[PDB]
Amino acid sequence: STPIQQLLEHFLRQLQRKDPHGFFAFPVTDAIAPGYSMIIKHPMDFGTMKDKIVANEYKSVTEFKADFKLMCDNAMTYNRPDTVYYKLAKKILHAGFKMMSKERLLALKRSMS
Ligand SMILES: Cc1cc(=O)n(C)c2cc(N3CCCCC3=O)ccc12
Repeated sequence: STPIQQLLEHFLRQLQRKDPHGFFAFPVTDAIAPGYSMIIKHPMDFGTMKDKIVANEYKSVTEFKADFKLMCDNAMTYNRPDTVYYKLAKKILHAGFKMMSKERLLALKRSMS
């Protein structure tokens, strides 16, 4: 397991600790979410992000963050604002973007010299 993959698995673990109920752990199916696959044409979830890390498909933290943003944005698109899904997506988006902020990654870069 390479250096980049370790870093990504670390970010991924900290994000998933924000979702104790595993709402975002796996893909949303039309059977639990009517109309989901028509409303959300670019689905994403933490399981898929795990798989992509395992398959070494991420070239950068930017790419991992884009997937995480996608996941959150989907939940805020599909679900009404009074729902647990919308609220948790909104909270975790902002928290995960602080965690993986440009300035924090610069700090990390510094330390990796
Ligand atoms: C209805 C619905 C909307 C939504 O945005 N999300 C993220 C959902 C997620 C679930 N899932 C999918 C598998 C992980 C466990 C879970 O609660 C189940 C239902 C939903």
